[PDB]
Amino acid sequence: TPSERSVETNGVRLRLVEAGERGDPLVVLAHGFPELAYSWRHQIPALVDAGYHVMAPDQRGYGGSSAPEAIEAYDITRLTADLMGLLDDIGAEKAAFIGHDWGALVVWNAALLYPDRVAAVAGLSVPPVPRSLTRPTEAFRALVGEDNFFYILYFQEPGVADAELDGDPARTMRRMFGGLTSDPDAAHRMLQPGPAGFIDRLPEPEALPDWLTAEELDHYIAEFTRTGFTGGLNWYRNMDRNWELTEHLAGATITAPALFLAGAADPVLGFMRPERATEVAVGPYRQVLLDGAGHWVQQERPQEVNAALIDFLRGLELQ
Ligand SMILES: O=C(Nc1ccccc1)Nc1ccccc1
Repeated sequence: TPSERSVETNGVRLRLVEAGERGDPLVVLAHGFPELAYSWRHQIPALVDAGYHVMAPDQRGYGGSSAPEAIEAYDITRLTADLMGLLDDIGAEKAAFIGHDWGALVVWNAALLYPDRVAAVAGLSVPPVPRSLTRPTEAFRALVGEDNFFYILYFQEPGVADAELDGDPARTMRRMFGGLTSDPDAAHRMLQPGPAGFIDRLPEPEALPDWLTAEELDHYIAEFTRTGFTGGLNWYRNMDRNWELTEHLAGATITAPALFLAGAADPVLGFMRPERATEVAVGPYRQVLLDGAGHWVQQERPQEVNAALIDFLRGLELQ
């Protein structure tokens, strides 16, 4: 009995999944790339049973939500205010913001941008990082140069990764979910120069992952077959702009109660290191690395991620 309703927020309309009773303390769930409010399916009833009001939107560019053709429509200020308008919708002064992946970044930036609204913040996979001195695309070409292959740089030029990922949504989703690995044979082959795509570079698993059924996987493929992948890709196309937009929080800090939580095997921690997370998250902080877990953490280790979320949330002032 999780419900869904259309919600008008921040000049757009999001498909909202929610469960529990309004008035109960509010916990917001912000998915990531290329994911949906469906990716919190195992979390939501837990959080409900734990006494919370849960909200899980398809974020702008995904699912049943608005998908502006404009790229600037996807910058960080847009995506955070999107979420705060959910609080507004029902009169909520503050809430707990939980995010996996791009969602995590969104919530981290939310803590800094709406400190008044954010009672607690949790980010999965992607850690608190201090604002770089150089714009990320500069940082990343510094890191990998201009001949090697690197996906986030591959996603910048509009159209190109879009065609690739749209071309075969099934291949995309199955290699995304089953093919993401920190294996060094793979890494080497992902990086190597040449014309091949990201999904091309990805391994294709023989059998389904143990944590993911056919039905579930089919759902993702369906929705992204309907929507395409441009909406989420346009989140990456805003990194430099989001860097400009946030100059004014270089000395700003998260004093809110924080939790960081990742599969120890998540590929993105190689260039999204969590060493300096306490430079940003200066209130209560906690790191949880899950041994042998990779990227799709809430889906892979659901009871574990439930228990950490629920225990993080027990005892906090969220209302
Ligand atoms: O790119 C990902 N995260 C991210 C978000 C913002 C900035 C940098 C990285 N995750 C990801 C998920 C699936 C495949 C590849 C990457």
